[PDB]
Amino acid sequence: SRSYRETGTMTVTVDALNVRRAPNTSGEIVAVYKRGESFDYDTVIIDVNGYVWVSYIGGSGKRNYVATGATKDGKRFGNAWGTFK
Repeated sequence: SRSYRETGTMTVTVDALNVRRAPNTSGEIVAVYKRGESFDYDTVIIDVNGYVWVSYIGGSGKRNYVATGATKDGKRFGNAWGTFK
C-alpha cells in the first residue's frame, strides 16, 4: 500500500462504514459511520488491490481508518463509498 498526507472531508454514501485501528479488514473496530455522516481526514492509504482508506487522529491520539472504496492496480476501481470535498 501507499500512504499520503491530504486533508479532506468524506460524506458516507453507503449504509455504514466501520472505523478501525488499522487499515485492514482485521483492524479493531472502534466506531461506525452511518449513511449521510461526514468526517474529516488527514491521511490517505491506497492499497494496490484493496481499498482507499482515509485516516484521522482521534481524541486519544490513536489513528483511525475508514475504507472508502475498492482499488485495483493502485487506483480507485468502481464507485466510491462516499463523496469527498
